[PDB]
Amino acid sequence: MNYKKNLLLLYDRPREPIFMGKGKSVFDVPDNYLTDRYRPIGPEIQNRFGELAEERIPVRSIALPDLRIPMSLGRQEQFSLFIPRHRKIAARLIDIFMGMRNIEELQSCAVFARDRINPYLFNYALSVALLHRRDTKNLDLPSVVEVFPDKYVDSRVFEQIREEATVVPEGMRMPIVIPKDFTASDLDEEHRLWYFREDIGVNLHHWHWHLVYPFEASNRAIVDKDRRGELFYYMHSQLIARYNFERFCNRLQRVKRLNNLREPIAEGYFPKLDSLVASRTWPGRVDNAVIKDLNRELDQIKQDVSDLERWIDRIYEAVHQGYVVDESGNRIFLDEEKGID
Amino acid sequence: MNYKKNLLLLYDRPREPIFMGKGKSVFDVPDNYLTDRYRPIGPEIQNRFGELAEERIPVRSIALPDLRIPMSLGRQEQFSLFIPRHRKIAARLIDIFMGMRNIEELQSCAVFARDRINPYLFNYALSVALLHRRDTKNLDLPSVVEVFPDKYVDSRVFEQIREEATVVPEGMRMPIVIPKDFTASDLDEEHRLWYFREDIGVNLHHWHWHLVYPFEASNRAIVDKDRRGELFYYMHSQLIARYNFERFCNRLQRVKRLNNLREPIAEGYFPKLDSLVASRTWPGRVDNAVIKDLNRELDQIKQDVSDLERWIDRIYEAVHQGYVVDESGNRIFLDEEKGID
Ligand SMILES: [Cu+2]
Ligand SMILES: [Cu+2]
Repeated sequence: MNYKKNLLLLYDRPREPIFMGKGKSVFDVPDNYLTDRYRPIGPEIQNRFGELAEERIPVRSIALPDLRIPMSLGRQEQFSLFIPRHRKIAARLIDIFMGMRNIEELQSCAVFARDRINPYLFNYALSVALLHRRDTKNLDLPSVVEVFPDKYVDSRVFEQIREEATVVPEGMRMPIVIPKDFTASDLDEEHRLWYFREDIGVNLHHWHWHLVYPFEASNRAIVDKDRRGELFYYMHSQLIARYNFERFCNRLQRVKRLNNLREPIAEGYFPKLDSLVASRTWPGRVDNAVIKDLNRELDQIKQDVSDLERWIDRIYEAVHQGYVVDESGNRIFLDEEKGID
Repeated sequence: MNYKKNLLLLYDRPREPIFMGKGKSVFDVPDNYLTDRYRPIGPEIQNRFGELAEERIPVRSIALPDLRIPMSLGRQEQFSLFIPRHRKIAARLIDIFMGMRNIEELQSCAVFARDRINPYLFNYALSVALLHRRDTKNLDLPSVVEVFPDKYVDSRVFEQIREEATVVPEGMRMPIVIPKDFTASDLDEEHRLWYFREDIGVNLHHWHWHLVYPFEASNRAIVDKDRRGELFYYMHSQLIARYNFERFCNRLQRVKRLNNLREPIAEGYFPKLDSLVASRTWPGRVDNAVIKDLNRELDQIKQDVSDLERWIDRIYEAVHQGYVVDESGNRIFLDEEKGID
C-alpha cells in the first residue's frame, strides 16, 4: 500500500521537523504531536507550508507507550551500538516500533517519536524494524550516505553546499567534488590506503553487515542467524586479507597486530568529519596515544584495560584447551564443525 | 581473684623491666627470671626499686616452654601480623600463654617472658590469650593508646612530656595538646581527612576488630567465628563508604581504586610517628612511589608483584565463573547465602 512508501519519507531530512514536508508530501501532524518548543506556535506553522504540497498524509492519534528511555539519549548527542547504554535504549525502541502490530500505527508512533529522539538512533531503530517485520518486507531503505552524509564526507564541503544552494538557481548548480586523500599528507605512509579505508562503498558494506547480523537484540531470533559467528570471523578476516593486499600495492608491509594494549599506538588518525546532528566534530587520536582505563559514568562504561587483558588470557586458554565452559559449568568442544562459529 | 588484676599490671610501662614496679605494686621475681643483661647485678636492683611499693606480688618458678621462636624477633624491632614470619612467632607465643591452663601459671610464664620478647608482640600475644581463655574472660584490657602512645601521636610531644614530667611537680602539670592536621599542608588536598584517617577512635576500632577476628591462629577456634568472611567484607566496605562520605564533605571526589600496581602511587604520606620501642621512626612514602618486588630475606618475604597480579586474575575468574576450587580439586559454589563469606 501507500503506507510502505510513507515511512520512507521519515528518512528524508532527518533534523528538519516532520511537519515541514518531505518530498512532494506533508504530514498532517496533530497539534498535540508538536514538540514543547513548537507546540505553543503550532497555528503559524501548520499553515506555513500548508498549501504547497501535492499529498497530505493524515495521522491518527493513538496511545503511544512511554518514550522516556528512547528520549534519554540527547538529540545533539552521538549514537554508537558499541556503548552499553545505547544498546539498551535502541533495543527498547526497536521493541516499540516492532510491537505496534498494524502498519498504520507504526506510521503514527514513528511520526510522533521522530522529532523527540536522536536522529542517528531513530534511523537505526526504524531500519532494523522495517527490515525484520513481515508487512514491511522487500522495502528499499534509502542509503545512509544520503540521510547522514556527515559520516561519509569531509566537513569542508558542507559550507560550499550551503553557499551553492542559496546563491545559484537550480539547474545551474555545479556538482560538489568530494575531497579524496584528505586525512593525512605523504609524511604519513598510511595516507596511501585512503581509497580503501575512506571509500564510501566499503564503509557502507560494514555498516549494513552489522544491521542484518546484530549481536544484541531483544528476541534471540534475529541475532541467531545460521553460522553468524563464523560469518563474523570470516567477513572481518577477509577485510584484513584485502587490506593487506592493498598494502602490498602501496609499497607497505603487512598490517602489524595490536600485540599488547600497554604499548603506544603509533598511527594516529584525524578523520575530518563533522557531525551535523551533534553539531560537533569527531575527535582525532594523536600519534603514540595510549589506551587508558575508561570511567564514562554517563555512558555506563566502567572498564579497566586489565579486564580486557583478562578476557583475552581466558579466550586463548579455551582455544588451546580446545573447549569452553558455559554459565552452567558444562564443557562445549571446539570441534571442526561448530568450533569457529 | 587478684591474679586477674595482676596480669593487667604487665601492660603498665611496657619497656620498663618487670622488676621496676607497676602502679602501687611490684613483682618478687626469681633470679632465674631476671634478664641476662641485668641478672649478673640483679640483687642491687630488687633493693633499688623496692621503695614506694604498697604490695609485693610473689611469683613461683615454673617449667616454661622454649621461648626460642618468641625471642627470635628483636626487642628494638617493629611487629606486624601482616609479615609472614611474625605470624609464626606470635602464633607460637599465643600457643604458650594459651597452653598454661591455670591463672597462676599464666602469671609466671608472662612475668618471665615479658622482658625477653618484643613489647608490641607481647602486648598482642597476651591480649589474644586473655580475651579467649575461659578463666580470664570479660576482663577489661587497657587501651593500646595508653600502653603504646607512639602509634597514635606526633613524635614531637614526647620531648615535651619528658620536659614537663621532669621540671614541673605533679598536680601543676599542664595537659599536653596533641597536634591535629599535622601530616600535610593545604597543598595536599588529602590533608583535609585528618579527622578521620588520623582519629584515635577509628584506628582503635580497626586494631581491635583484627584482635577478635584474626585470620591466623590455631585450629578453627578463635578464627572460625560466624560469617567472619562476610564481616571482613562488610566492615572494610563500610570504612570506605564512610570515607567517601567524608570526602564529599571536603569538596573531594570519591576515592580512586588501585587499578593496577605498576602505575605510580600519586599520594605520598609521611606519618610523623616515632616508635619508642624500635627507637626509630616509621618511614614515609614519596609522591609517585612505585610498588617493587620484595626480597626481605630476614622477614621471610620473597614475593613478586606478578604473584599478586596472578592471585587477582584467578580470584576474578572464580567470581565470574561463579565457583571456586578447593585443594582437593572439587568445586564450591558462590551462592546467595555463603558466597560472600
Ligand atoms: Cu565490524
Ligand atoms: Cu583491616
